[PDB]
Parts: sequence; C-alpha cells; structure tokens
Amino acid sequence: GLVPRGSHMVVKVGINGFGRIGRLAFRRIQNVEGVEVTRINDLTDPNMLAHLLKYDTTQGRFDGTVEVKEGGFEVNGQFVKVSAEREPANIDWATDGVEIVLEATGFFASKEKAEQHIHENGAKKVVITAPGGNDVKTVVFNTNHDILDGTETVISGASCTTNCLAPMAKALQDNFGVKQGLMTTIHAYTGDQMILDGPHRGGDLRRARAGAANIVPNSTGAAKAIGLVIPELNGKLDGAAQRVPVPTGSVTELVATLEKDVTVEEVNAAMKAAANDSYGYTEDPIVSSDIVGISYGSLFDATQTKVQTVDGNQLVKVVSWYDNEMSYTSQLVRTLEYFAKIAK
Amino acid sequence: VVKVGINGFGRIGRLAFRRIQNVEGVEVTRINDLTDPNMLAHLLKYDTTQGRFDGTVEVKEGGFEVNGQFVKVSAEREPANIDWATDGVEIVLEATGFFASKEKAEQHIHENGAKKVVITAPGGNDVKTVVFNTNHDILDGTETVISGASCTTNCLAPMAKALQDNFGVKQGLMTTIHAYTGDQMILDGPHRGGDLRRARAGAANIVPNSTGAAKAIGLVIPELNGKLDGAAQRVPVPTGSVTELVATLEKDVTVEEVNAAMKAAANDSYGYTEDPIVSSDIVGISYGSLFDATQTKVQTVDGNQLVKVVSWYDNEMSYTSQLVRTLEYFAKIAK
Amino acid sequence: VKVGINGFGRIGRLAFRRIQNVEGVEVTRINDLTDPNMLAHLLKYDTTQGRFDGTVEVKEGGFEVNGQFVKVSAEREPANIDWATDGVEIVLEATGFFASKEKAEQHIHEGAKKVVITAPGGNDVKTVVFNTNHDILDGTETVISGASCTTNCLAPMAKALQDNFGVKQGLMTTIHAYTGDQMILDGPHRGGDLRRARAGAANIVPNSTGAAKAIGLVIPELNGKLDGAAQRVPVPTGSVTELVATLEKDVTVEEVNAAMKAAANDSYGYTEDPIVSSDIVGISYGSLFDATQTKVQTVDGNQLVKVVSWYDNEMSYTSQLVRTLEYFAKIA
Amino acid sequence: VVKVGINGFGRIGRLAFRRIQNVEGVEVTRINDLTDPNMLAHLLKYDTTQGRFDGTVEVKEGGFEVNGQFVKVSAEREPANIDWATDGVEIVLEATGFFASKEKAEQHIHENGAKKVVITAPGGNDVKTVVFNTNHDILDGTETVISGASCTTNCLAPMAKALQDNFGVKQGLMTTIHAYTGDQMILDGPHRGGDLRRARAGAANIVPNSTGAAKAIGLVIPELNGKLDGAAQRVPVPTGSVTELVATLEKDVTVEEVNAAMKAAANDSYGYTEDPIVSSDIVGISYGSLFDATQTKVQTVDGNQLVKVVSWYDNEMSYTSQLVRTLEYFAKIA
Ligand SMILES: NC(=O)c1ccc[n+]([C@@H]2O[C@H](COP(=O)([O-])OP(=O)(O)OC[C@H]3O[C@@H](n4cnc5c(N)ncnc54)[C@H](O)[C@@H]3O)[C@@H](O)[C@H]2O)c1
Ligand SMILES: NC(=O)c1ccc[n+]([C@@H]2O[C@H](COP(=O)([O-])OP(=O)(O)OC[C@H]3O[C@@H](n4cnc5c(N)ncnc54)[C@H](O)[C@@H]3O)[C@@H](O)[C@H]2O)c1
Ligand SMILES: NC(=O)c1ccc[n+]([C@@H]2O[C@H](COP(=O)([O-])OP(=O)(O)OC[C@H]3O[C@@H](n4cnc5c(N)ncnc54)[C@H](O)[C@@H]3O)[C@@H](O)[C@H]2O)c1
Ligand SMILES: NC(=O)c1ccc[n+]([C@@H]2O[C@H](COP(=O)([O-])OP(=O)(O)OC[C@H]3O[C@@H](n4cnc5c(N)ncnc54)[C@H](O)[C@@H]3O)[C@@H](O)[C@H]2O)c1
Repeated sequence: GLVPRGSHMVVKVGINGFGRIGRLAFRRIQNVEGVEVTRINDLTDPNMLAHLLKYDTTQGRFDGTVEVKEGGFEVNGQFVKVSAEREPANIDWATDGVEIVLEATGFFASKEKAEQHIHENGAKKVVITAPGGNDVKTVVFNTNHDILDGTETVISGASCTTNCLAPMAKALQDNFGVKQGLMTTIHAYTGDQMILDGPHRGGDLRRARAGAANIVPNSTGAAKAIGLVIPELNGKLDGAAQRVPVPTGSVTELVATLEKDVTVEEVNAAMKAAANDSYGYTEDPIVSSDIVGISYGSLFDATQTKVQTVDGNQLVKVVSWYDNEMSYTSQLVRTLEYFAKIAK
Repeated sequence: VVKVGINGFGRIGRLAFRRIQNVEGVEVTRINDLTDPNMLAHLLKYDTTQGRFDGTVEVKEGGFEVNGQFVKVSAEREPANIDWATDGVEIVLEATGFFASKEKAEQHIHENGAKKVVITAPGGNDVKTVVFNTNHDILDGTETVISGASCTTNCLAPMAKALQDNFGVKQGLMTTIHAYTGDQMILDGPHRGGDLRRARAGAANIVPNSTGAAKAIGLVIPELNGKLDGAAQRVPVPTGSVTELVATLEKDVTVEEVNAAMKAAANDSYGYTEDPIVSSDIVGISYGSLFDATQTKVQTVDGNQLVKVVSWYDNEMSYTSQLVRTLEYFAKIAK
Repeated sequence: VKVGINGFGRIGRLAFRRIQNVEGVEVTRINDLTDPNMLAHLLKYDTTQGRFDGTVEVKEGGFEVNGQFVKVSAEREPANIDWATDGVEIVLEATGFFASKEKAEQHIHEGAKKVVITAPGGNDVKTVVFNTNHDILDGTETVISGASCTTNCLAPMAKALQDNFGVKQGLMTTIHAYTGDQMILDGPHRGGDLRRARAGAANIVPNSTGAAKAIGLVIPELNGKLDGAAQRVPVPTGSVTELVATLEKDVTVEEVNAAMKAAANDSYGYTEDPIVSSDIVGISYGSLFDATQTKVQTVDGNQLVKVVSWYDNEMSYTSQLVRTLEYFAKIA
Repeated sequence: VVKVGINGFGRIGRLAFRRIQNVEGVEVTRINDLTDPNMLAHLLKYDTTQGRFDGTVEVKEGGFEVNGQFVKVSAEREPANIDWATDGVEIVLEATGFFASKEKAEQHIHENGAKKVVITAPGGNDVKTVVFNTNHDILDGTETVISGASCTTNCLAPMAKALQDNFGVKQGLMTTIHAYTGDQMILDGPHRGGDLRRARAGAANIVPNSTGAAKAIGLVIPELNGKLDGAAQRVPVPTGSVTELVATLEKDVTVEEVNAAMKAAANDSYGYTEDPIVSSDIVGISYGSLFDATQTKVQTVDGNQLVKVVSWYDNEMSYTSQLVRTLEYFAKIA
C-alpha cells in the first residue's frame, strides 16, 4: 500500500558533490524516466564540471552533448544549474524544484549533517551515497529495499563494498546459514588516497601513500555494519581492504564457516539461483577491467569458489566482483528511483 | 670458495647474483641464458625495481667483468649441453622456470657438468623443498637436486609454523595479493601456458590466479600437510606482495598473543613490524617474510574463532635472500 | 569479400571487431598459434577496448560469432595455411613476423590471392594511409602495407602542413603507449633492444621509430625531410605525436589550426578540447589534431612550428587498416 | 653551523631534509607543515619512490628525533606566524608551493622569524633564480629571498648553456616527458587551480601541460632570454622525467661534436651517459641533469640543421640535490 508514482511523474533531483559517484549517477539518470537532475552543487565553475562529465578516464566519453553556459551547462539541450556552495544549509534546492538531493561529497555522511540540506527553500529528502552510520536506513537494492516506506527524510545507499557483499552473504545465509566470516576486498584506489606520498588530511598513514604505486592495506566497516542490511548477520562478519593500482574495479573475498556442510557446486548453484538485476553470476575467468562499467551491484564468480574440508570442519570461500564506481552507482540510482516513487 | 653457476639470468638469477657478491665462500663463475653478454650486463647494471648495481660492470668477449672479475656467459638452450665443469661450477642455480623438476634439473649433472642443482621454484614431490630457518634441518648434503620452494611458500611457512607451534592449526585459507610477474602478458594476448587470466595485461588488472603453495606446505611443515589451501590476486605493482591467512586454531587466542608469538619467532628470515607500511616499503628487504601486526585479526563469534594473520614479502628479494641462505648452507655441507 | 586473419592479436582482434560493421567484408578464418578457446576468450574480453558487442561461443576447430562459425587454425608457417578452403581472397598479416614482401607472399600459393600487412613492409611494397594516399592503389597489387600506427597519425598532419605552407624539415617525438614487444618486467629482449627489455608499464622508455624517415612512401614530396623517435610510457594503449617543423611560409597559430580543421575528415579529426590519452581510446579517427597544443615560435625572422595529434595506436590504426582493407577488397 | 627550517615537509621538503643529513654545517632544527608530527615522521621513514630512510626516527611531543637529535614540528598555516628564531633558524626552505613569490616568501622574515628564504620553485622576477654550477655566481649573500628554480629548469640549463657556449643557440622548442606530481588528481575530479588537464587521473593518462621553464630561462642564462619555449607531457611514473630540446644553432654541427661538448661540460651537477637507460634508472640520482648521448639527433636537410638534445632528471632528487648545493653555498656566503 505504498502508492508509487508512474515514471511519467517526474521527480526532480539535485546532486551535491559532482564527483565520481555524482557524475556517474547523473549519467545513469539520463536513462531513467521520471527522474531528472535540475541542479548540481560543487566547489567549482560549470566549465570544470561540464568537462569532467564529457570526458571520463575509466568510464568513457559521455553519450550525449554538453555545452557550458552561464551558471550551468546544457545536456542534450536541457539546462542544468550549477552552484558552488560549501555549506549544505545555504543551498536553495527548492528554487530549481529539487525534492531529493544526492549527497555525494563524502563530507556530510551523517543524519545530522545530511539533514542540513532540508530547510526552507531547500530539499525535502536526502540520499547519502555512503554509509550514514546507524540512525539512518541503509539500503542495498534488491536485498533490503523492503525497509523503505517513503516517510524517511535521510537514507543511505550504503558503501561500494556493502552492495557487493550483501547479496553474496544473504544468499549464503538463506541457503546454508552463516556462523561467522572474514572479508578481504582487493579494491581500486580512490580519491581519498594521495597521488604521491604526502600528508593525509584524515590522519591515515596508509592513505597518505601514493595510491597508484602501492598495495595499501586499509580498514573498512562494511563487514561489521552488514547488520544494518541483513539483520540476521549482525556482529557475524568483519573485514579489511587491500587498495591496489587500478583506477576503478574491485573484488570481494569472503571466508566463512557455515551451519550446513556444503560442496563447491551447491554454493555456485545457490548463487546462480539468487541472480538478478543486482546480483550477477559468471563462470568466465574474468579480470578487473572486464567489470568496469557494469550495472550489477555485485557479480559472483564461480571460478574462485573454494570449499575446504579438514577433518569434519569446513571453510568456505566465495568471491564477487564489483566496479566500485558503476556497480555502486547502478544500485544507488535503482534505490533513488524507487525512493522517489514512494516518497511522502 | 664454492663456485656456482646460474641458469636463467632473470629476475631471480640476477638478484641471486647480486646477493652472492656479499657472501664469502660463494662465487658465480658462469651464467647461462639465451642471449648475448651485452644484454645480461645491462640488465645487471640497471634494475627497474631493485635499483642500480652497486659495483662496476664491463662487457667482454664471452662474458663480463664485475668489479674486475670476469664471469663467463653462454647461450645454451639445453641444460645437458652446458659444460659447467670447465668454469669450476659445482652447484647450479636453476632459475629459468623451464626445468623445475627432478628429471629436468638432473640434466645439468653429467661428465663435464655440475655436481648438484638448486631449483629456484617448486620442484616435484620427489625433491627436498627448503625454506631457510624453517626446515633446512632436512638437508644432509648428499642430495643432487633441491628446491628453494616458491616466493609465497617462504612467506607463509614461518608464519604458519609459528601459529602451529604456539596454538595448533586446524585448517586455513590463504590469499596472496601479489605483484605481477614475468609469466603474465604485458598486454592482452595468447598465453603460451594456456592460462586465460595470465593472458591479460598484468599491469592494468586485478588478476585472479591459482597457487599450490598452501597445498604443498606439507613438504616444508609436515604437520600441516593437507590443512591449507589458497589462491592469488595478481595486481599492478612490478614487485612486492603480501600473504593473508585465515585460520581456525585448536587454542582460543587474543590478538596480542598472536602478535607476541610472531615477535618471539622473529629472526633473519622472519621479520616483525608494527609500522603501518605499504608494498613499496618492503621492496629489496632481506627477510623471507615480514609479519605485520597492524593487520592481525581475531574474530570471536559465539564460542568460535577465526584468526587472520598477514605477512609481507618482496616476491623478488625476500625469496632471493632465502634462496642464497639455502644455497650458502647447502654449499658448505655438500658431502 | 572473404578475409582471413593471420595473428589474432591486438590489431587482429580489433580488426575483426570492426569488420562486424562492414558489409561486404567477412572474416571466415583465423590463424594463430593457439586453441580456439584462448582466441574466443580474448575476443570477448579486452582490457583496454571493452567487452565484445555480440555473442561468442567456442566449438571444434573454431568459434561462433552471433551464430556464424569462424574457423581457427594453428599453423606456424604461412605457406602451410590453406586459406582457399574457407573462401579467403585477402589475408590480414598481423603477426609481426612476416612484414616483408618475400615473407608476406608466402600466403599466396594454393592459399590467398592477396595480402595486407598490418605494419611497415619493405620499400618494395605500396604503403597506404587511408584518406592520404589510397590513390596509389589500382587493385593489381598482391602485397600491401597499412603502414605503422605512428605513420597514420603523422601523415594527414604533415600533408596538411605541406599542402598549405610547405615543409622544409621536421623532427618528431611520439609519446606512445607501451606495446606487446616490450617486456612486462626487466628481462632479455629477443630482438636485442636494451630498452624494450625493461618493464614497460613502469618506465619512460626511449625507442626508435622509422615512421618519420619512411614518410616518403606515403607523401613522396616529404621524402628525407623528417626524422623522429619515441618515448614509450605506462598507459596500455593511447598515444600522441608531436612534430616540430620549419616551413617555407611564415604562419600564425590560427592559420595552422584552420588549415588542420579544413583538412578534417573521417580519418583526420579536429578538436579544441583539452583532452588526455584515455579520451582517445577506441576512437575511429586515424589521427586527431589537437589545436590546444599548437605552437608557433618566432625568434628574430625565424619560425619553429609545433603541431600535435592524438591517436589510439590500437583502434585509430585499426580503423584505418579496415578502411584500406574495404577499399582494397572492392578492387581486383 | 647554519640552522635551517623547512616550510612544507612534502616531496621536496622531506628529500631536502634527507640530503642535509650528509651536509656538515647545515642542520634542520624546525619543520612547519599542516599536520601532526606522527604523520611527518612516518613519511620521512617510508618513501614509495626514494626508499626507506637511512637512520632512525622516533616521534615525540611537538616533534621527532632523528638519530637522537630532536627536530621541532609546528602546524602553522601563515608564514608570518612562524617563530623560526626560537629554534635558531636563519634560512627557511619554502617548500609548500603556496608562497612562491617575493611578497609571500618575505612573510617568513619578521621579528622572531628567519633572516633569509630559499624558494623551492620559480619565484617572481626580481628574485634571483639559481641553478647550481650554472649561475650561482649571481649570489653575493645579501639577498633575502632566492629561488632554486624549477625541476625542469635545472635539467635544461646546463644542457642549453653547453649548447650556446659551444655553438650558439638561435632558438629552441622543449618537450619534457614528466612524472606525475602532487598537483594532479589521483582520479578525475575538480582541480583547485582550474586546470582541466591536471583534473584528470594522473597515473592513468598522458596529460599535456604548460611549463614556463623554457620561457624564463633568461633568468639563469641571460644570453638565451626569449629564445626558448616549451611544454610538458605528464605520464604515469611516480617520479622521473626527461627533457627533449629541439634547437637551431649558429654553427653547423655533427652528433659527435654535440655529445663531446656535453661530456666536456660534465660535473657534479651535469652528468653524461652513453648507456641506453630508462626513467627508473635515474630515480634518486644526485645530478641535476644527466645528458643522454644515445638520444642525440642532428638532422641536416638541404643546408639547414635541426639539433635534438635530451637529458634525464629525477624531478624529485635531481632538483633536491641542486637545491641543497645552492642552500649550502648560500648559507656559507650569508
Ligand atoms: N568508488 C567510489 O568512488 C565510491 C563508491 C561508493 C561510495 N562512494 C562515496 O561517495 C562519496 C564521493 O565519492 P567520490 O569518489 O565521488 O568522491 P570525489 O572526491 O570524486 O567527488 C566528491 C566531490 O565533492 C565535492 N565537494 C567536496 N566538498 C564539498 C562541499 N562542501 N560542497 C559541495 N561539493 C563538495 C568535490 O569538489 C568533488 O567533486 C563519498 O562519500 C564516498 O565514500 C565512493
Ligand atoms: N617473483 C619471482 O620472480 C619469483 C619468485 C620465486 C620463484 N621464482 C621462480 O624463479 C624462476 C624464474 O623466475 P623469474 O621471475 O626470474 O623469471 P624470468 O622470466 O625473469 O627469468 C627467466 C630467464 O630464463 C631464461 N631462459 C629461458 N629458457 C632458458 C633455457 N632453456 N636456458 C637458459 N636460460 C633460459 C630467460 O632468458 C630468462 O632470462 C621461475 O621458476 C619462477 O617461478 C620467481
Ligand atoms: N598494437 C599496436 O599498437 C600496433 C600498431 C600498429 C601496427 N601494429 C602492428 O601489428 C602487428 C601485430 O601487433 P599486435 O600489437 O597485435 O601484437 P600481438 O602480439 O598482440 O599479436 C601477435 C599475434 O600473432 C600471433 N603469432 C605470432 N607468430 C605467429 C605465426 N608464426 N603464425 C601465426 N600467428 C602468430 C601471436 O600469437 C599473437 O596473437 C605488428 O606487425 C605491429 O607492428 C601494431
Ligand atoms: N615534486 C616535484 O617534482 C618538484 C620539483 C621541483 C620543484 N617542486 C616544487 O616544490 C614545491 C612543493 O612541491 P611538492 O612536490 O613537495 O608538493 P607536496 O604537496 O609534496 O608538498 C607540499 C607540502 O606543503 C604543505 N603545506 C601546504 N600549505 C602549507 C602552509 N600554508 N604552511 C605549511 N605547510 C604547507 C603540505 O601539507 C605538503 O606536505 C612546489 O613549489 C613545487 O613546484 C616540486
């Protein structure tokens, strides 16, 4: 009884932080009827933003036309406004008809700080493109978007790694039950790393290092905070990251103990059965470049599955790919579209 | 002074050579590869990842001089055709990657050939496989062919042994996040070994790949035979690797106990650090394995424990350091 | 017209991909040194050029592409390849090992009627940069060259310069992607090159190129006027060609850019956007002039002119190769 | 016994510090940056491109100890607020990239501040710009603010000077194939300086970019003023660069004459090699410029000659070596 809108009823969106996720989100929204970006806010002039939309190192040239104008740029004819406002509270989203804001700066990933968008002459609601702590409903599309009723003011699209891990973990539990698990994600370097060795503004002595010239260990909360997405796994998973020199493209390895004894084929079959728009399945021996730009939020790879049986005991290894950029963004926009229809 | 020959003056061959400069009683008098001395001299002088050669290298007829001393160079495809004896070589380093087998390595041993061979890679199950300071006990000096194991084995072994000796290991799964190597293609292309993943551009991809190091650990630590398995993710750094092990133990542990056990096991071969380092920081190190306490994890869910232990290794110099330790010791006991 | 590919490598596989969208040209046979499973996989998946747009399924002695079977053989010697059995008239010689009239002719026997070499062939072979000198083809030739990657980039740019202002002399530098003839890590180079021996994805690597010297084969009125060299750098594909020249006419920056813009077509593109190498990966221009890098230096009376054009050493070259192949197939 | 302070403990700051360990009579007693000592100590110990620090480093309150000796660390955004004098600092290395101007560098000089400043980058005009062993003649020791020039200038200068002194230079165009640097974005993103090319992922692109080193060579070799221009192609190596110069000369030359002239000009600052090396081979070298004879070209078409000369430089250590030579000499002449 959620009374969703048709794709003909156009919900106007604003993007805060026209960065990697911001710009790719924008690109995907071009092919989503009933969702339209009318305003972008960042920290720079429209010329910079127009150029970065047209040309993209890892995701290819923009499919369309982009022409710069005063206070914005035109995309296939349609003007989009550009503002350069550091404070979310100072952004007059309402003037451009924006109901929902994509918070994609990385600096306001908190209920308190995201709410700052909602005010007189501002936006109605906000989707954070990152974990927003617990306090905020955290959604991995096609895993737990049940949880949305449309009354929420602030929601999170979770992290890149969470959207990869969730379907894979859920499938495991639903079929065999998960006792505990440790995760490693071999991850592309990202914009929060230094291009060369230098002082890291967040105090991280590893993200301080040249990201495109090192294997760089780093912490991730995605495994710990999986309880926010699959409640019956709360406190059962932990993990970490190894950041490596590819500009996008990642993979998540999970090592787990299960309640049921399993064989490799049963695991792969279970994953194949769980496949959908969000969770893909493959038996081809692919590498990271092969998953750049894919629209699955997670792509299980059967060729890497391991089931080790020593004495009575079993360790199970399951691996899924994800383009930390497009995989996440695809999920984000699915979630945004659904949230826009259901919005109160 | 025991005179050594190198077959395959490649990454491991050239670094082995470099280390032998600072090992008294071991001397390389002959190199065999598939090319002229000029190529080999240049590749010794200049090294992308391991820096300029510390010394002088001048090309000559049929070889080159290193700090004055001439080293002979031959270009012989067949090991059986290499007259090692003429240059006084008793032990050969087999480092080509093409003769990693007892049958094929023995081919070096003949009339005017070598007495013994050390393979710079896993050889068969019928060859003694040595990780220095872990199981070099196993050598008596009568062996004709030995293996220095793989890069990953020398990293994993001390870490695993320490775990067992202190807490006992039920089972374990390993992932090594590994530098790309010369058996990968620089760009997408047909892989001569039939591997559809090593066929891909190695410096532009995360590339999954199999490794037997975890399975064949029994050859080094017999009491772990059949308890470990694992795999690799090859990534774009030209050298430098790290080994992650996830294990169940017989004893319940804490993070601090694990780190302490590792620290206690530290020596020339197994290093210990609490600094939050990255791969470039371990390029050129002489430890075969370097435990990193900052990455240790002990997860306790209900009664049950999963333990995670991580050690760095320069797949190049770490392995090579161990190889030369093993070579030195094997040379001095060669009865 | 039925075509065969010898060497299903970077250029071979991309040529194949482009031929999917060329009506009247069809690849019925591939020869390499490996099993069909390897070749099918490498066609489907491509690090730099993206997933294959279509379906590929392996079978006995070949694979099916969107239903249609393509035969695969693994024959080391060109003379032993029975091209005729699969209806092949023209062979793309793309192995890098038979870039010579003598060695390319080895395909013609029964076998194939004609051959296009995907690289500089001898001085006794017609060397074609499409939309620059494909005039030179009459269709009677048995062996032709599609030139090098850097030649197809340089030619339109140089021709435009001469046709408008006249070229006295010029020096070229191409900042070039690393290629399959470099070592992934420091190691013995089979061709004896001490620089291609070095890890290609971790070094700026100087290297020689004959494209500037042998431009006479494409633009005769520039013969002996140009020389140059390469700096190979760590990107897996994508390159750029810088030319520094003295001209007969005094020029301004705007006149040069305008001349280039006027010369623009399917082969020679023009842009004023400040792009980088990734932006030209997969483009179909053989050369893409970049006005933002143009320089005209006037010291005393004298002028040095700098002109720069991008090219995807992979797809740019391949696009030109297939244009040339299509046109050559139409004639006989 | 001259005490130095470093402003901006970055790539050049930290390598300068490292080299000063092996310079008697020069000692760093204070570092100012924008972060805690723990970050700076770690970045000194461990260095992706230049290797582990040769010595011992232990963090302390308000600083760290290097081989026993304490060095103070402050985190002061404004140069005018840095009390350099309290730690005995006479000369400051301005290495932040934000104060490369006489006006802005002078802000270091005040009551309880420093006496003099060396900018690790091109400063204005009316700042003396020094490439060691090329034009350090120009220093008398009375100057308050000096520039150590750019990375590319220290590479180009000895090469160009040698050319003019032997054959005379009419004009020239330069291309430097350059390592990516900290002013590029790690991934495509808004560039604070408005550069649409430095906005792009620096380790995944060939990135064209402008450089003034060729234009402003007149500040170092006056008799070349207005004769040279050039540009850069930034490429994916984390350090290590090479400078190509194409020139017309007053004299007709052969390849061998050019190489010989360069060899004759060789010294501590300008090196000479005939080995076919690549960029990694010059990482960490102490030459400010390293001529490579294997890349020399002399093209003669009709009567006319175009001459090509190429020299390597580690934009990091090559520059830094020159900077410290210049700093040492400037400290002794104050
Ligand atoms: N792989 C990924 O990139 C990835 C995946 C999933 C989630 N995320 C998350 O998405 C967010 C952004 O990631 P990214 O890689 O796109 O970052 P990015 O750095 O590429 O882009 C962030 C943008 O925010 C802008 N910005 C910063 N402060 C601002 C302010 N006060 N007002 C307006 N604009 C501001 C910057 O100019 C920049 O363009 C982060 O929260 C990140 O954790 C990233
Ligand atoms: N990371 C590492 O490099 C590493 C670590 C541990 C063990 N290993 C092992 O060491 C061996 C070599 O590894 P690499 O990385 O140095 O390889 P590499 O490609 O760098 O070296 C191979 C060398 O062998 C030469 N060669 C090939 N066939 C020959 C023949 N018939 N006769 C003489 N020489 C021949 C080649 O010319 C080349 O110089 C392999 O067995 C490998 O598995 C490598
Ligand atoms: N890739 C480029 O940048 C580029 C640009 C312009 C021209 N070219 C030219 O194209 C040719 C191929 O280059 P590439 O980059 O595709 O190299 P590549 O290494 O990708 O392709 C070579 C292919 O030929 C096969 N091969 C080798 N020997 C063979 C034989 N005897 N018989 C049959 N097949 C054999 C190999 O298995 C491989 O698949 C070269 O002549 C090169 O000069 C390449
Ligand atoms: N790296 C090179 O290739 C190179 C070569 C020659 C010259 N330079 C010059 O050296 C200077 C620094 O370059 P870099 O490569 O070391 O950059 P970098 O980013 O590594 O160093 C800059 C450092 O200065 C600090 N900083 C910034 N603002 C500050 C302030 N207000 N007060 C104190 N500290 C501050 C930063 O925290 C950082 O640690 C630039 O002018 C650059 O042009 C660099």
